Amino acid sequence: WSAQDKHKEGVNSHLWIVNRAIDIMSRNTTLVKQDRVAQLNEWRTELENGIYAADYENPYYDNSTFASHFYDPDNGKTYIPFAKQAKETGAKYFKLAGESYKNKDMKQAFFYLGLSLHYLGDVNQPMHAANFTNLSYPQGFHSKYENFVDTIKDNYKVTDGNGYWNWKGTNPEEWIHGAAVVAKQDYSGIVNDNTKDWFVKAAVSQEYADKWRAEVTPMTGKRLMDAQRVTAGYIQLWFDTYGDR
Ligand SMILES: [Zn+2]
Ligand SMILES: [Zn+2]
Ligand SMILES: [Zn+2]
Repeated sequence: WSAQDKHKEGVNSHLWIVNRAIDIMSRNTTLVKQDRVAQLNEWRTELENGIYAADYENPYYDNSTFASHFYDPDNGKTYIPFAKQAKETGAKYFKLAGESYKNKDMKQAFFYLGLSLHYLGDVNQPMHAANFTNLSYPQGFHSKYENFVDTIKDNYKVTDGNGYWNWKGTNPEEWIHGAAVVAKQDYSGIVNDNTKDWFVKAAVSQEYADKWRAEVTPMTGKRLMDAQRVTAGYIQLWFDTYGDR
């Protein structure tokens, strides 16, 4: 997903997903300790810096190749042979974040948590779970798609407090892997012969530009909503693990 604005949801789907996930935790009145949301907000600047930094600097964006932002659950690889993938990377910052939290280093903690949330967010994007980059055919579709998502994301907010609590085990990799599995299953709802053909025609036809956007909307809504629920559960897991319990 997009992350073009550091502290604004406008063109930052990653921040939006995290924010909606936190909202889920807030709406939940039976399992969530609200002081957890209080901390996320207290250190929001760092959390957002972490979410944003993933796509703009090393080592996080892998020399502008973003290889660590992809993870195919079937072969466990990213799109570049031998490169680090989203599962191991998301887990990496999840742990570094927890370790800093225990050491009472809150800025360090939430910055790293932000990065981890970013990687978890990416595997919820079908293209990232299928190694479909902006260079994959049709090239350019990846970026155009994620930019489009920003114009409609607000129409798919989860409004209940039902996040996927304890969706997977205690290992963050299980959550990242699990999300990628579901995302990859929805891949054809975004990338198929139709959307490919229409996107190519969108170059010269406004009708086709609207046609591919329309076609991918239903699945986009599904992906966005699941991403919110999974992320909420992931955050809850983080606090349960390192929040002194
Ligand atoms: Zn992204
Ligand atoms: Zn992307
Ligand atoms: Zn990314």
